[PDB]
Amino acid sequence: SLAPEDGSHRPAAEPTPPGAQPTAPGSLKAPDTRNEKLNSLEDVRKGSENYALTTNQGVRIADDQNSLRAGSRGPTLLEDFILREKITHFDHERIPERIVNARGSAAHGYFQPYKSLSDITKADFLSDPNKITPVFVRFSTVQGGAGSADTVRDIRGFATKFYTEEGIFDLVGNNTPIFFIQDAHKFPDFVHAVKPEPHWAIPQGQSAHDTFWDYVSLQPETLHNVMWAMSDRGIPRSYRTMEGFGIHTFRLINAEGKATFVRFHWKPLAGKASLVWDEAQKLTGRDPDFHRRELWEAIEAGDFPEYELGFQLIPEEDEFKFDFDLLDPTKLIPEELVPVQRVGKMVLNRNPDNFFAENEQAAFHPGHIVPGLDFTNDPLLQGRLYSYTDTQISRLGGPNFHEIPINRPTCPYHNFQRDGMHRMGIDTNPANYEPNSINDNWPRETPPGPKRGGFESYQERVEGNKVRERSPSFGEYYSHPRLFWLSQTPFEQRHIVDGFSFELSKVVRPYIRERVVDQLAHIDLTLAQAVAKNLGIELTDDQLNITPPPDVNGLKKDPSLSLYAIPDGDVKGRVVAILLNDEVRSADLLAILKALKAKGVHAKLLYSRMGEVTADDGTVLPIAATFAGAPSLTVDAVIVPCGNIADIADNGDANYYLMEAYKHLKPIALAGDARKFKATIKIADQGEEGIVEADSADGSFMDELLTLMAAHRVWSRIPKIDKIPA
Amino acid sequence: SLAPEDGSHRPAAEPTPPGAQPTAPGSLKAPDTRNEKLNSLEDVRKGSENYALTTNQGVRIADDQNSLRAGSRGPTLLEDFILREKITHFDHERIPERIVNARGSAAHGYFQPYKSLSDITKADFLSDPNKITPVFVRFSTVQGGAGSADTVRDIRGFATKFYTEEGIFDLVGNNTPIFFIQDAHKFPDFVHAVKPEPHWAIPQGQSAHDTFWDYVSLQPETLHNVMWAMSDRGIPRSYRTMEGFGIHTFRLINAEGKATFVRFHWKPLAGKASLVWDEAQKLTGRDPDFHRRELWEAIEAGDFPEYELGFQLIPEEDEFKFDFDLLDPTKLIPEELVPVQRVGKMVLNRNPDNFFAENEQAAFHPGHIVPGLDFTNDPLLQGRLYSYTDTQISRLGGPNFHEIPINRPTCPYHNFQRDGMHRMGIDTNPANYEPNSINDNWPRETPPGPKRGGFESYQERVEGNKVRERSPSFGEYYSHPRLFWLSQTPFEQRHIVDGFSFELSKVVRPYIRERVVDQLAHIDLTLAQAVAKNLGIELTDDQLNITPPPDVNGLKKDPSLSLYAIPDGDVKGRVVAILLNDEVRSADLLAILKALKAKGVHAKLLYSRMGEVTADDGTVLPIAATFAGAPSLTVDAVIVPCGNIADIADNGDANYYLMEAYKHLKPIALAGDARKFKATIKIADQGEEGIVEADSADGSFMDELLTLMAAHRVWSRIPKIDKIPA
Ligand code: HEM
Ligand code: HEM
Repeated sequence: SLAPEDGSHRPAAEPTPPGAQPTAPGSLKAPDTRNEKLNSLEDVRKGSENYALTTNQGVRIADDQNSLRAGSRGPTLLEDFILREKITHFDHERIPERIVNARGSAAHGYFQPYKSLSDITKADFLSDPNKITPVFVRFSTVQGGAGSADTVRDIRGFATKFYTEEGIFDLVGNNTPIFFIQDAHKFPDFVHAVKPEPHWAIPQGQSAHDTFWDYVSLQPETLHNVMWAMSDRGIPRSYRTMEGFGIHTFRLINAEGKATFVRFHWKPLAGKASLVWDEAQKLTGRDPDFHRRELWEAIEAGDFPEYELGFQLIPEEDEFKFDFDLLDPTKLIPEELVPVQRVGKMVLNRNPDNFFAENEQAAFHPGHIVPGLDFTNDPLLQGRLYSYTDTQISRLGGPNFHEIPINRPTCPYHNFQRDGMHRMGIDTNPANYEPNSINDNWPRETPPGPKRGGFESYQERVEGNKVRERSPSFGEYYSHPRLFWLSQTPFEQRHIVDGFSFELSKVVRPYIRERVVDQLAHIDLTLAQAVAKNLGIELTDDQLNITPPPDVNGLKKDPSLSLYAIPDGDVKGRVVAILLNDEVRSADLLAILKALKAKGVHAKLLYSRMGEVTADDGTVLPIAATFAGAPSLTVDAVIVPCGNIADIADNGDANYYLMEAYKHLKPIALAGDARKFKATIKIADQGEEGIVEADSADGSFMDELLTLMAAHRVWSRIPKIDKIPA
Repeated sequence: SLAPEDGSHRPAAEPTPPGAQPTAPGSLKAPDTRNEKLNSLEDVRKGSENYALTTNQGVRIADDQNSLRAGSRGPTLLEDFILREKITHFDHERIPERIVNARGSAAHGYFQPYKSLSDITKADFLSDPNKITPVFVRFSTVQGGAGSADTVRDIRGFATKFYTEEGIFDLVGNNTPIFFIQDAHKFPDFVHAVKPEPHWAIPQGQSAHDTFWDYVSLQPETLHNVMWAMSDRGIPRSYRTMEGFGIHTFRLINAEGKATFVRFHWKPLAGKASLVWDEAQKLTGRDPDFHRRELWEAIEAGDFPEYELGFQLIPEEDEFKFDFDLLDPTKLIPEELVPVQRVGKMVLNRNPDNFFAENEQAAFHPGHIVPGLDFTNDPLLQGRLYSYTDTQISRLGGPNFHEIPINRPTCPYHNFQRDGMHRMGIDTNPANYEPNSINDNWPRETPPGPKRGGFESYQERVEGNKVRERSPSFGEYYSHPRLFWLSQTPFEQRHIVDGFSFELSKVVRPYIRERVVDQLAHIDLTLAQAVAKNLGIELTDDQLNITPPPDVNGLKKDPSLSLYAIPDGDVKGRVVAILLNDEVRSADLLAILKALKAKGVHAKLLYSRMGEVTADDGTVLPIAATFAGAPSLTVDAVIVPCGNIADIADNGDANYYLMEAYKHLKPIALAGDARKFKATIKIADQGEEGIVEADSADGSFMDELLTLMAAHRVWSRIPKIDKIPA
């Protein structure tokens, strides 16, 4: 029952490209990657090699293949304590998944600021460019269960736990800069509406159903984040290629006591990139684990996800200077009005060891702040402060969830709290209360001050009556949707129109569709008309005369709201499919791989069967996957080298592979006789931008391909794809 | 007054076809469909129309849109108890999902036996053909989470709770007649191997990964159920079109105390029908809820799932008369050797009201037997008896899960058990122990007898030493795999080969694929060579010389092991896509739609946009979905009527619709100018079997199409689908 002779069961503990080795727990793949938090988990890491198999009480097991029975065909005996312990632990494996964001993928890394921020905040983790803060990040979808698919259309969660020297700070954000609703009291309404409908629990991972669009049509506050969801923001290529936002306005407090309003941003250093809808939806079927896999593999390859932290900063005296309320989380602050100041860089550089222990049990909370940070009255933030504490007690089984290893602070913690289910800490303090004399009052309160001080809330002025009332300043719902719409490129606008049209086609009750279209007519007539036409709906004269909402503080657009208007492409860590034949021209392949390797782009070698093929020069080429097994959905570009093209010329899967990649706007490159495939994608002989072609794969061919890949997708091909049957 | 004035928000309370009306809770869709269990749930059903919104304490709420704050832009106040109750209930909505079979879809129904089985069992529910037993049935996949996809390749669970007059009997079976392992002590091993891998929690809903095939390769007892899983059995078309089996040998006990060995069968009255792999995998992307949806809609349409319960019965004296052990759950009993005796009929005729409350909380247990039934020493069954009790106490929150409405017996239950979390029953008995005099010893024990007697175990002789030892009678692993293989049609054998080949290609460590292939060579050389060829592996001369395993009691095949070898087609409840154009020939459509209606086959009218088109004669045709919105994966056949074909002839989606349906072996029917689509699928001029074509949709056009549909798929097409890039 043993390992192969050749040690091929065990992956190399060295960075390797996706597919080259079986993936492995982080501490075994990258044992020399350390930080303070990863080190501190060492008390609970358990190995296995050379150890005897035992019960949980330490008793060695002789026979782990059989129950104890009276004779070998007899009844199982109740005294089999080994069987019952093993079955009981199995029987009790599951815990409640998260009520939202149950589907998520996490990794370890570190953060450091570029320069001390002491002028605007006394937060210790921002005080020194050479003081490094361990982090654990979990990225997530929102709607679906923990076993749902990665590449659904949904908002994404982006939660970062900072293990600072002055306490855990969790920054619990999303990949769009606003939320659907204004006041936390409506959260259960909204989430019930987007989640599977309660009679039949359908659909998973999708807003494309009646109840979501019903709530939307009756709650126009939702429309801004709905625009972002229906755009390609809702289908990121990778967690590495999306933006992050805290959404709410928070405060920074400096040593002088000055408060500055702040909104938090993460910039992906790999650039912004999203799938297209047909590709994203098909990919939930071909690989429901695509984003989880891609994140794990990037870290195993050395393509560490990196993000830049950035702050939009607004002085206290400028609180009311915009035509939107800063405390309204359905409103974004355009970068054109308030730029993002770069603050520091976060690098995710190691995977967990056990997904359940570290990812499933991690607990983040936006209420987890530190001195130098504070809240505001944002009525959605205010309610979140209550919710995460409450849900985690039942999800994680009691109030000692901070003792679960992943959640533990790395800085000191001491207090008079005691007991609770699964209490780990054995307190020796003779006192469990303060004030006490019997322990000289330790642990003691600490006055606030410039560093290492106790937490004190900023003394904000509160004046008003106890009311359940939405601020009048929050009652404007169309101008930000329209700013977003106007800031998208034409192809991005088309994909938005296609998102609304596809989703509303799945709404069974037609008046719900009509009411949503009426809401679109309040944002932009061109958008409303394009959706209406796809739905066979005709706008009335009144609808055509709805006056468009005002510009946002004179802005007619802000290109930072577009994924693509401003190029920010980075090809490192992207992947190319190379479609092999049984007599590959080894000169083509040499040049291809050399150029890819120079830019940090990975390759997957594909064929019509598994095993190996032999190139013209005797080189044996191992096959990663079949054309069916690793579809074009899972790669960024396709390259077909010369060789014996007749081997694959009439293979349906190989032809379809090119048709699918072509449809989904990916760069394709064809060398030598592979150019015969130009017929399948049915498109000229002078060639076309987006298809690289040459007698062979030279320097120039690869440079062209690599340039297209830096632009992510071939948008100019869009008019050509409605004709292809794929 | 948010409801539309025309009342179109509310589905009609009468049977309607899939897509015609919004779906609804069962008691609102079908209020007149009643049984004793459904009636008994009336005490906990809660309505809503005309009632005030309240807290859970009954306090009316005035403003469910806002939190209580100090000023309309101020902080939220801790005194907002309305907000806190609503968010707390929300925060605590989730419970742990089931450890296996977390993904499942359920319905209410009723069972009746065909005749009294008093001669072989004193079970009350089988005593009288006029005795109706309410049932609740849940069908499930096994590996994936509750939010994973339906049409994965997996075993399916088929669990039936019989609410009998002498106790709940749960028949907790699968859709194949054997299990992967022999002894319950290995269940955590096997389940851990198939489930997502522990470092990264990948893959969901798939056995296509290293750990599963590592375990299979080291445990040849698994091979028989592995053959079933790799066959089209692993991908059923519908829960309505798969077989059910209790797997284990149990006993029936009659009034005279005679024991008869029994294995339980469910026969689907709708026939056996499965998907093909590329279809199944893509459908997990296009509609991960396809089986759940299909079940619910069948019941809403009146296409009630019906199954015939059947027994294979073996006299006690015949225990040792087979080449295989009756207590070995990796062995099936061939129907050629022991026929299934028809026992009664089960009809599922009403959906749940609330999925969580009825489906998610339902608890089934194979240990829930009734007098007239008993267990055997099958060492897998023996361990199951321990596990379900134990898991349900954590899953459902305590020992009073039998008081959760869906789980309650409809017969009396009284005993001395008290307390426990969530105790609903208020016991008035002065006594909580027996024997007692202070309540005259009530409730009292009941002697066993012919009817209404207490449970007494059959007095089976036990003789042996206490051993953890597998019976040598269980040590044979290849003959049942071979009998299965040899019983499959040539196309089924091909789909088995492709299943192994596809799955093994995703195993990253090659030696593992090699080891599986070796195991295949012990089953059947043709099978092993064909998988080997697809994996680029050459068998050794030793491998080529392995002698096949013996026949199973002289049988070299049993056709009842095939899905298709014996026609059992049933078209009622199936569905056809009809591809519209903007001037449909209304005569073809009247004939098409009435032909389908007469046989109970549903239609979905499809186009390039939503809304309406107008037929040649002015008939308005309402559009159900777009070509991309409702892909050929979701239908059984496709019909293209004549009209203005030019409207859709260049539509890539409309052409691809036919390609996809063609590839997946579905019947396609083309009327008049729709025959121009023959070129998209490469159909010869003189036609081919599996494509119905005529000048018009009259005469025998619809009969021929319906004949194809009764045979499910056009298997003869398999060699043709190899070209076609789809
Ligand atoms: C700006 C709007 C919000 C954002 C950006 C957001 C973000 C997130 C994220 C990223 C997670 C997952 C953390 C993880 O990976 O474990 C999460 C979980 C959760 N959120 Fe929020 N959220 C928002 C609004 C709300 C509201 C209004 C409430 C309720 C008042 C709420 C309650 C919850 C709950 C109960 C969890 C599960 C936490 C756990 O089980 O540990 N969220 N949220
Ligand atoms: C012939 C073999 C088996 C069959 C046919 C089978 C069938 C099933 C089915 C259909 C379910 C889902 C019931 C539902 O819909 O809620 C289930 C659940 C479950 N099974 Fe089995 N099973 C088998 C073997 C085992 C074994 C050997 C064990 C452990 C010793 C086991 C432990 C469990 C557990 C813990 C659950 C979850 C039950 C709950 O949470 O209510 N099963 N089984």
